[PDB]
Parts: sequence; C-alpha cells; structure tokens
Amino acid sequence: MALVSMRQLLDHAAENSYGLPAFNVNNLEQMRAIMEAADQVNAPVIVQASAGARKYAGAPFLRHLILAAVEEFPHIPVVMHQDHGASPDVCQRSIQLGFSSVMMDGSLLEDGKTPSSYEYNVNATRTVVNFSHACGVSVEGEIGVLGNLETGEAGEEDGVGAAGKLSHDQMLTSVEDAVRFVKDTGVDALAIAVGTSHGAYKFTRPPTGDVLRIDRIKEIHQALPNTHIVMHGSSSVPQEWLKVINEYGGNIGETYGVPVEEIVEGIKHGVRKVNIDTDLRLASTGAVRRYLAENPSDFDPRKYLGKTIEAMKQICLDRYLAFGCEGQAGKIKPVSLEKMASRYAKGELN
Amino acid sequence: MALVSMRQLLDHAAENSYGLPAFNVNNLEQMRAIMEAADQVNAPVIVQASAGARKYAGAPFLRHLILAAVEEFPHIPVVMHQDHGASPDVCQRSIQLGFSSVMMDGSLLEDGKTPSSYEYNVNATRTVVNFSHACGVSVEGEIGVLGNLETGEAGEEDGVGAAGKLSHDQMLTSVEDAVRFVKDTGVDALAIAVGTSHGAYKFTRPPTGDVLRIDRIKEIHQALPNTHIVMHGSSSVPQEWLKVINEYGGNIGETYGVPVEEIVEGIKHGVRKVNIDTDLRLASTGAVRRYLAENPSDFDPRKYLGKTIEAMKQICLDRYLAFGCEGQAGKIKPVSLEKMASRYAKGELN
Repeated sequence: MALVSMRQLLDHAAENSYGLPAFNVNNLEQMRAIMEAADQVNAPVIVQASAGARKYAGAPFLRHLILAAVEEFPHIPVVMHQDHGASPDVCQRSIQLGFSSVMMDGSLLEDGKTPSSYEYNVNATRTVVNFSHACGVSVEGEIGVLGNLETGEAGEEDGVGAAGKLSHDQMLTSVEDAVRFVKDTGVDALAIAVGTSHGAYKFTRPPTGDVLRIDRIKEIHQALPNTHIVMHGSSSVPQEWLKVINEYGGNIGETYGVPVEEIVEGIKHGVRKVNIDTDLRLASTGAVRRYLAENPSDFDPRKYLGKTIEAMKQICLDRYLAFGCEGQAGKIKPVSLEKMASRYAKGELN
Repeated sequence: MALVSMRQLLDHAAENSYGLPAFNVNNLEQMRAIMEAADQVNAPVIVQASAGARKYAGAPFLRHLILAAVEEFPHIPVVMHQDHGASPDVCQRSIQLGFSSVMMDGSLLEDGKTPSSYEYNVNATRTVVNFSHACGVSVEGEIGVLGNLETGEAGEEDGVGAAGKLSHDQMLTSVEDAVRFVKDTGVDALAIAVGTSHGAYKFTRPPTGDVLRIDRIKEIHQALPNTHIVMHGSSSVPQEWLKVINEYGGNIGETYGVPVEEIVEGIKHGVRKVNIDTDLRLASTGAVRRYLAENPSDFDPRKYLGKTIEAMKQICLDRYLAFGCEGQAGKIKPVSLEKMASRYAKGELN
C-alpha cells in the first residue's frame, strides 16, 4: 500500500470535526508506538521527521521504517511529513526520498534560526507549493515566528528555532498576514505562531489566555474558514512523567506545556494538525529510568526499551482519542498522489 | 542491491583464513552500529534475528531494517540469517520474508527446550536444506546441545535453550556425530557444542581448556576439513562494561565469556561464523546507565541511545578486526541467490 497525502487527511479531519496529532519519529520503538496506538483506535497517521532525525537515523532507515509500518498495518493510512524544511532544495530532496508531505518553514532563513522577511517566506513557500503539487505532495508553510510571548525565546526543535530575543509582533501571527500568506502561497496547511515554542520549557506557570493565544486561532479561522491550521510546539508536558523522571535520577524543573483542553478548543476552530515530539521523549525517558532502577540485573535493551514503546503508545492513544480520531481510518479511501496531482492541476484544491 | 548467501561469505572466509561475527539485531540502533562498524573496516556482514526479535520488532520492520542497511551501505555485502529456527515451517516462512540464510536448530524440539534425537534432527535439517538450496538460501544445522559442561545448564537465547540438566555427552559434540550429521544433511554451516552457552553467565571463572573444548573444534576440523563451523554463545562478556553497569545502578555478579583469543584459535580450525548478542546488550546497557547518570536533565532518547550506537559499534569493530575481516568486503563479488540455486543443482557445493 502507498502513502496518503496530508491534504487528504486534513480535508477529512475538517469534514468530520477532528484534528490529528503529528508525531515525530526517530527509530523503531517510536514508530511501533505510533502505529500500535493508531491501529488500536483505528485512527489515521501523520508521522514526521526533522533534519535532525535524518542525521540520527539515516534517510534510508526513516524511509524503510514507514514502509514497514504500512506493510504491518495495511488498513491505517499513513502520511510521511518532512518537518521544518530549511529550503526548497531540502523539500525537493524529501519528495525524492518518498515523503508525501513537506513543510517549507519559510519563517526562518536556511540557517533555521534567523527570522525571514515576508517576501522571502512567500517566495520559498510558493516555490515548494508549485513543485510539490505537481507530484501530489502536500505543503505546510508558516507565517509568524514560534516563541514564548513573555520571554521572547523560541527554544530549539532539533536545531530549529529563532536565535535572539523576538518581538511580540514576530511571535504572534496577525490575522491579515495569515490571509495574505495563504492567498500568496496556496499551502495545504498553515502553521501560525500563538505563543507555543519547542521543547519542555514552554511556560513557567500554567498558560493563561494572554500567553497562549487561542483567541487568535479563532480570529484566523473566522477569516480563513477553509484553511487547515497547524499547531507547532504543542506537547502537553505530562506532569506525571516529569515526576517519574525526577524520582529516578533525572532533574527537570517546574514547567508546563500546552493543555489538551486548549488544543481541543483549537481543533474546534480549524486546527487539524498538532505537532507532538517532547511528550514522547519524556514518556520514553521516564520509562527507561524507572525500569533500570527497578531491574538492576536486567541488561536486555528490549526490556527497558519495550517500556518506552508502551509509554509512548499511551501518549499517542490519549491524543488520538482526545482529538476525535477514533474510527476515522476506516472512513478514508486513500487517493494516490498521482490523483492528487490531477486534482491540483484542475484547480479543485485551491 | 540484493542480499548475499551465507554460504558465499563462509566460503570466502575459509579461502582467506578469517571468520565472521554474526550479530543479532532487534532495532535501528543495533543495525546502525553493525553497519557503521562493517563499513569502517570494509568487512562483510552477517546479521541474524531470532523468533524473539520478530515478536519484538515485527517481521516487516526487521526486513526493512536490512533493506535500509543495504541501501545506505551498497558496497557492504549483507547476509540476513534466521537464528534458532524451531521447525521447517518456521524456516520456510523466513525464506518468504526474504532471509538469505536460515538455521534449522534440530538439536531441540519445536519447543526450543527439549533435546531431540539424532533422527529427528537429521530429518528436520535435511528437509530445510532441500527446500532452501532450491532457492539458493543457506542452511545452518546443529549437532550437540549447547550448555555448560560443569553445570549442565544451557541458558536462554530469546527463549531457546535446553531445559533441565544435560549430560556431558549431550553438551559435547562427538567427532563422528559431526561427520555423520554433515553427510546426512548437507548443511552449509555446522553449529557444534563445545561448552559455550547463551547469555552472560557462561563461566564462573575464566574458562579452561576442560570447560571450553577448543581441542574438540580442532578434532572436528581434522575430520571435516571443508565444513564451516559455527560458534554459538560466543560473546566475550567485556569486563569493562560489567564495571560500568555495576557503577551506574546495575548489578551483575562475577562472570566470564568466551575469550577472543580462543575464538581466534577456533577460526584457525574452521570456525567461520561467531554468534555475538550478549556483548552488544552489555555495551548498550552500560552506555545508557552512564549517560542517564551523568546527564540528569537530558530527556532526548537520541542522546543516550546514540551512546549505545557508539558502544555497540566499538564491540563490532573490535570483533571484525580481531577475526581477520578488515578489507574483505571489497574482495567479494556478490552471487545472486538464483545463481546459488543453480550451483546447488549442479552439485558444485556438495
């Protein structure tokens, strides 16, 4: 079986009033956790990979992890999405490696750290949209710079994130910039900046409506009722796993993530893709620390790494269920990328 | 590029007076460690998987890990070998999944625990040889029951290993039984029992010539000068990694493995395949325990799992170099399995 386009999945999510978690993958245990969770609740899958993931795993290994997933779970539609593409050339290479969706992150320059001009962003993103749609491949773009609205800090997602203190206007997407950007690029999915950031250290206190601007998601959805919105940096940071990490030799200070309740509110207002990485890292590290402490004579990696599969799988299950994904995989009839390309050429997805 | 047969690699090892380590694989980090080591020293690769590995990783994932390895390292010939096949049906399924070599472990019944009769063993093994050679697939068989000659205990390799106390005669392959078994089966590789066993707890003291019968390998090689011998249970158990595990929250008592020096002596007398699993598990667990202790705030699995890649890679490098494998990959012109099947049919590999 083949991969599905992200545009098909996000269209179905909007039609049926749900939103999909998009999980980062780096190795076998992470891929098994994602697929086993999706299979259990019969949910569609978006799996994504960063440039850091390619460096760690190797491009052939990432490609073949997804091919194995589709073979073992043939009834589960799978998108393979390239996160934080630094340039059109990067996105073109990802298409050649078999990705069905790419993010051209034109909100930063090719260094993945310097905020870009509007014109640079549109030029790079429009370029990727044109050559991706010719192949049926979906494109996510970003307008606004991810970062914390109180501190001006973005954090780092596998080396990607603004360097230096950001201004309020940089980190909060204006409604009209979102409108102009969609008109100018034709992206399939729009990442916006509303106060989330990469990593575990998103908020020093439980986020308020002033620092996590769900109200701005509502405003953008009112202006762009048909645009699928992407929430980056939207791990919830499970306090129960922070507790386990701190109990078994780790040290993570008091910090909070994006609450599931607020993500669900975003889904009611057009969020169809919710990027989650840090939560799986925290669940994995808590599970390994606890197993090693409780089983000092066990040296089979499958024993403690098996605990990371189960811990990550429970995160994924929780998110699929809370975001409305149960049973939706059985409703989707996959469209080939060649057919998607034909639909783009006819203007049916404008 | 395709997989190579194990018979081709073992023939080349005998022609050039070296022996190959055969590493068990269960996930991405293990596969990368093996391939990066082999690429660094330009050595051929035997990677093997147990039934326990299939249960843990999934058969499509194991298959695609090997496909990714061949794609990223196209100049490194790779065998994918099914370890401890419990029945002809299991070995047939492994061929269907794309293995280029299988072990029919007829020394135990299908439960993987009850020692078999000679006739059962020959019947199962001959059956697998006939249908494997018709496809060009290599076959390893075993005569003699693995286990410790002083204690009568075999240990467990992913659930495989004799149950109950074994007799001296069961655990030490006689020369004439090896001769009869090769004549009766036509295997490509012969596993024998000379005092090794699965796992870390092979010997309570550094092994002597009485408990690790390298002299019997010499005797069997004198009787069967053209038979490629397989040493199971031949991890060395690195004392430096035991020290690290014990320093960082683990507890492994005093125990010893098979010394590299004795394995090299075996290679001089016909050992061409040396099975190693436990050493990679020990290197992995020591590396993760140390990293977690030294970096309490780090929760990115790639950081501590990356240390397992490097630790396992160093084991593999050490073994490839010590066993004579450096540079040998560049000398091998791969033969397709279809051509191997033709050679078998013409009697050229009898």
